[PDB]
Formats: sequence, C-alpha cells, structure tokens
Amino acid sequence: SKYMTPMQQKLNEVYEAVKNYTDKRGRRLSAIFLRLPSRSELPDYYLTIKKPMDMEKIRSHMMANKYQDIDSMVEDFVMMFNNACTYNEPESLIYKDALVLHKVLLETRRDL
Ligand SMILES: CCC(CC)Cc1ccn2c1[nH]c(=O)c1c(Cl)cccc12
Repeated sequence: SKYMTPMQQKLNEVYEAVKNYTDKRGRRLSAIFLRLPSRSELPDYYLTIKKPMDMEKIRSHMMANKYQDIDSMVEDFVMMFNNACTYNEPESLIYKDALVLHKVLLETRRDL
C-alpha cells in the first residue's frame, strides 16, 4: 500500500521540517543533502564513511513503511549529519549547515 499511515504521516512531518528549513537569510540548508554522489563520482567518501546516507534514501525508506518509529528515522538523519561533519572539514559550508540542521532535527523531535 502506497497510502501514508498515521505513523508515516508523523515521520513525514519531521522529514519536511528538516527539508524545508531556511536559515536567517532564507537559505535552504537541506538542498545539498538530498543526493550523495555515487561510488564512481566520489569513491573516497565510501572508503571512510561506513554507512552512506542522503535524504532521498531516508525518504524512500519512510515512504516504503520501513521505519518502525520516529526515533529510527531520526537516527538515520543523525548518521547523515555526522557523516557530513566527518568527511568535510570544519571550515566548510556543508559542515556548518549539517550542524544547524542536526539541531533543527533534534528540536523538532523534542517538540513532537
Ligand atoms: C560540498 C562539498 C562536497 C565535497 C565532495 C560534499 C558533498 C556533496 C554532497 N554531499 C557532500 N558531503 C556529504 O557528506 C553529503 C551527505 Cl552527508 C549527504 C548528501 C550529500 C552529501
């Protein structure tokens, strides 16, 4: 079944909060995180990041009704932002944006 159950609808609220967040200047910080480059495009990422994750993969898992609870999805987002902060250096834009969204995610969960 394709219909979103009540649990999926709650997961999708959290997913949308992260996806649609804009910073104080209107910048959509999620955009870079939708799609990780493939193994052929960025092989060194797959050497050191043991569990590659992007928001397309999370969303597909969510839409397939494969998350058992809100916490399971939050853990994949947390993994994704930790991966970004590991592969990318602290001076980088993506590292800074991963921190902001990681906090948005945690506060969204706490207030749910
Ligand atoms: C911006 C400099 C790019 C340097 C190749 C890094 C780059 C390009 C896209 N993505 C990343 N780094 C990520 O870690 C990452 C993650 Cl978690 C999820 C989805 C996309 C990602």
